[PDB]
Amino acid sequence: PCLYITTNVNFDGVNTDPFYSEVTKAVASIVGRPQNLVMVVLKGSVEIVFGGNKEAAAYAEIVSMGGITKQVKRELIATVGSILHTHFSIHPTRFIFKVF
Amino acid sequence: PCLYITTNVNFDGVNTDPFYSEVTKAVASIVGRPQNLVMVVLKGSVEIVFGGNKEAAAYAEIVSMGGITKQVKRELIATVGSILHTHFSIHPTRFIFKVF
Amino acid sequence: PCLYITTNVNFDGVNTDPFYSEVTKAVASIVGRPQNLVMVVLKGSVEIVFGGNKEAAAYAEIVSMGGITKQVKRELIATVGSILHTHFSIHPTRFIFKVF
Repeated sequence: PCLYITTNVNFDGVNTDPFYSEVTKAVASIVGRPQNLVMVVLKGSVEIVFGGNKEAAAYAEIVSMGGITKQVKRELIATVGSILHTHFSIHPTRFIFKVF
Repeated sequence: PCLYITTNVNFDGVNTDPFYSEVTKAVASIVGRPQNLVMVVLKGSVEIVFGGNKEAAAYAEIVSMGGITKQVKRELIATVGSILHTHFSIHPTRFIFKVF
Repeated sequence: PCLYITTNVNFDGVNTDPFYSEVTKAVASIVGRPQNLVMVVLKGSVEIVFGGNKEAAAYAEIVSMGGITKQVKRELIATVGSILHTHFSIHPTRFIFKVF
């Protein structure tokens, strides 16, 4: 599974490894795959507009080589949204997550 | 709905707010959603090759949380392509738009 | 067809035209379209984590305006993965390729 994240947050001088560690373990647990086979692509400093302003926001897509369930989708959106919120102060209300 | 745009145009020192204002109102009107719930992700300065050259070009994807129609797809491609053309001189012949 | 490539490889001071030339001809031959109608979007210097490390890696998506076959998908993954390997030393084991 590949989690591709695009956000307007600037990661200059930010240690993103605490995030990668938590997200990769969390996604791996949710989808039921080994943590080493979760690819994370994190692209910051991309201009975003949402809600009529440029507050911290993110768009993410996850591509899983296999079907999933409604509950797995709910858990992914909730968990990734929380981890993004906890680490980068992207509020879940400004997080759009396509689950492919 | 999230409109994710990737282009080789350089937005250094460019006021993109006139574009965000027109595109968000236009997309909102076409898909029938409030303008504040249209996310726009605009990533410039990405190398693109098309038609054998590197002239101004763009790839875009729109993710709508609901079905649409053939006419809505036509209107989105025509309208977004025009707004990109008008504001950033990306010619619609060099605009590839995936409507998810 | 549009081939959108995201990688952690840094293309500063790299001539990417040898790559564009080979990939566009190879994709065009595989999918059966003129080489001038293959768009390539190559975005480097994007942080990626896979296999628990940040070695050279890439995520790619190809959007074809028409159906394809299992064999065409196999040929695209094998061929693009090889060209990325040959030119940018991205090993195919660290190449995730979504064929839409």
